[PDB]
Amino acid sequence: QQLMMILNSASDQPSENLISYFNNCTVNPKESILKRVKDIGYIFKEKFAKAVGQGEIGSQRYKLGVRLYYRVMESMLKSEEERLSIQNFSKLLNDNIFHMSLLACALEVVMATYSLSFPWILNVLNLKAFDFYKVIKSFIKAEGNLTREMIKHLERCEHRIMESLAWLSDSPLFDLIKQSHTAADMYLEPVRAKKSTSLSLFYKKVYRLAYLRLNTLCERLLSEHPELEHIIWTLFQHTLQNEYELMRDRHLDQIMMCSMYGICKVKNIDLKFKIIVTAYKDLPHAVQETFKRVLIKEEEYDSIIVFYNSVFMQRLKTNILQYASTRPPTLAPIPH
Repeated sequence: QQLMMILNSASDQPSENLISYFNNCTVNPKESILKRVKDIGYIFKEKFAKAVGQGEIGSQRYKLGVRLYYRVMESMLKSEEERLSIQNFSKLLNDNIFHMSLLACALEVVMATYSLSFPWILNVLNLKAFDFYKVIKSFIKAEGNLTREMIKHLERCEHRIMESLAWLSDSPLFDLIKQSHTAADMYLEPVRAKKSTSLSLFYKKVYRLAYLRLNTLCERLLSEHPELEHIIWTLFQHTLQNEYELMRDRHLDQIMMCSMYGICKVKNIDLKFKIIVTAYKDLPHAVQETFKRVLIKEEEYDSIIVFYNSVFMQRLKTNILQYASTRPPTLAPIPH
């Protein structure tokens, strides 16, 4: 509630300290920024009314959004003025996806407080989840007044992007995989190259999530062969790096769960999917759809026991059976 007061008493235009940054740029960004907020005003209010009906509020959410947007931009530019060359500084301040993502993230903060759920704001602004993802941590860090509940919200957004939304079709994540540290660093990367800080950072975090989640399920279910934890992870991680195509329009936890059943299967352990899914409903955000509605092929859906048999084994029979021979694949690092 303390940030909400700073916003309502604040202005709808950029600060004087903020505009100086705009003037220190080689290409003054101010008119393209301002036009961008105005141009976005229309589409926001439109789609906002297309869901909440006939109110005036759409206009009000957005103007608080804009108020946060400029506040944070100014906070963020304060660190980046020492970090970035003059030409990088200006490139940032004229970069459209940077602004789309900063504003989209301000707006999600207002929306969520006054609760149209995430990922609503991405569909409204036609912003890819993987581009939006890049702004979240730097946004949090630059707005010291976010409440706990709000921080937790942006992180649930971030985790859902890592777990699902970044892996949708047409997402730039797959483009970047084919080829192979602040938000400004990631937005300044050219679309055409070198190694991508965006991709490496994303995977680094995905692994920590996946392993953390996988770890939770293993301490509950797999203690009579506790060695299995590290084994399952090696398959899980090997699959995320080199068989990444299976995450297309899928969920990290679907891949997680198959790696569990497969590894205990090939070590001749009898422990069915039934115990896995029931125990998984107990994860902090688990929805049973994660395993009741799983995609197989060509837009046809079935339960997870079907995905494991028809899609997962097709690809990994070579890989999984490796784990039972006399020279099994070497163990993957546990993410820090």
